[PDB]
Amino acid sequence: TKSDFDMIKEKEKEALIDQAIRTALVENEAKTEKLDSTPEFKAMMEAVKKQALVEFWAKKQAEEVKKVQIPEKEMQDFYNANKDQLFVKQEAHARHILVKTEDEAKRIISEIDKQPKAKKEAKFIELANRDTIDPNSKNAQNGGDLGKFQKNQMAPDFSKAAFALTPGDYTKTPVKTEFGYHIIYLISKDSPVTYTYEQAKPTIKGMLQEKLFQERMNQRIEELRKHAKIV
Amino acid sequence: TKSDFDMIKEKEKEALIDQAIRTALVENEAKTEKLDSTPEFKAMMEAVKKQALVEFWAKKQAEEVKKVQIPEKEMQDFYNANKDQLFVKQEAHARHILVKTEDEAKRIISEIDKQPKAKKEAKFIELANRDTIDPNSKNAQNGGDLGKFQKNQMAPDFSKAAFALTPGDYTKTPVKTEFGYHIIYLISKDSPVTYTYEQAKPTIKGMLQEKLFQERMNQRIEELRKHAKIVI
Ligand SMILES: O=C(O)c1cc2ccccc2[nH]1
Ligand SMILES: O=C(O)c1cc2ccccc2[nH]1
Repeated sequence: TKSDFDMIKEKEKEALIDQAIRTALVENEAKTEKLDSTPEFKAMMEAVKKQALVEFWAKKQAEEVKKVQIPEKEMQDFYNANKDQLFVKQEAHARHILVKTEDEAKRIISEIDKQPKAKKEAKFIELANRDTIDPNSKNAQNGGDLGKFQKNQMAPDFSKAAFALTPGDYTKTPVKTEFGYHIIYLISKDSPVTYTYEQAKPTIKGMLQEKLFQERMNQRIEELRKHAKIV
Repeated sequence: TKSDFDMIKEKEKEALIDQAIRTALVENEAKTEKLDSTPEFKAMMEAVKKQALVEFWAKKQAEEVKKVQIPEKEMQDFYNANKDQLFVKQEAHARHILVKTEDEAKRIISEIDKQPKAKKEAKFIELANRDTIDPNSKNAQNGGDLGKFQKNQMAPDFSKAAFALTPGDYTKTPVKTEFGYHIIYLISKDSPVTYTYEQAKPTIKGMLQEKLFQERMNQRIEELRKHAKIVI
């Protein structure tokens, strides 16, 4: 149906057409008022245009990369070289305590060292509630509990230390993070299980295509630079 | 600085200009490749422009509305007619049970009814883990626990019944909501405090200005309808 000039294509259908009509009426009025000729409007339209030109070009390059056949050896070599970083699933449960100075940390660790086995985690819980400067933990008073997490979910040096422990054990030397020094207690830790090559393969193809696509974009962009007047 | 013809408008800045340059290069190339001449691109631009026309029109109406001073008696009559519904602060802690059909709810309530008070809430908790159709509640298995909430956060019919209970008491007849039928147990409930007009003033003005802005859009749109050739 038609609102003045503009074209639009059960009983609910009518209500929809009513909304469409109202919208066309506002569009027409906005054009009549020349709101698309305000600088703000023009600026916004060109930002959108630039963004969309860049994204369509990207899609074009991606569609050309998706055509390239990735060799089996390249996916198997990627699997062998990156499985232990990318395809091992291992959930840990741990508590931590964060402090300002490596000395404070050392003293806390000393306070745990002297506990009987039965009282180790309780002591840790108490020291976390008393001394942590992790604001989340300090506020929750949950004994420095981090819940369950993967190695690729915490900062690398924290994750390494946590996963290197065996359950029931804590770090005997403080751990350096930018937030300060951590003492970590491991409650539990699953045995690592790696995804098999056949299970990782589609993911691997996608990661190698992503790699080709980014290299291709950077190659193309450098060719465009060498043929452009930049000042 | 300038990329071919295109124009661009200390170490973060360097990276910024570089990234901007790369983007201009891509924009120019996309133009060279005539990606802006495809049906898809023109369609997208047309949609974005239409949307933005409507938004700028609205924004304009809002800018004209914000100039209007809302009369004091309007805000005071708003306050007086709507204070007990909108401006009472009352925090509650309660447990609830949602069911599809009223009969299930009644059986559940009777199941609580046959319990001594000391085992009533444990019974409520079991019943909540078993028969609730709140998926959040069903998944947490926390006994229909809702934490703390204000009186203006729940469905009206929920809040009236939950807030009419005394602490430790539960609803003796199920409560009708669109999600089904409810049974409520009241753990805690603060004493109601109604906000003063002086405290309600800034929030109220924002509500009444909103009321006008929506009324003003409808008024104008209806006039726009009478001066247009609509054909169906
Ligand atoms: O900001 C903090 O307190 C904090 C950092 C951090 C890093 C890894 C694990 C736990 C953590 N907590
Ligand atoms: O959708 C639901 O299950 C649900 C409705 C509702 C109303 C008040 C309090 C809690 C509630 N939960």
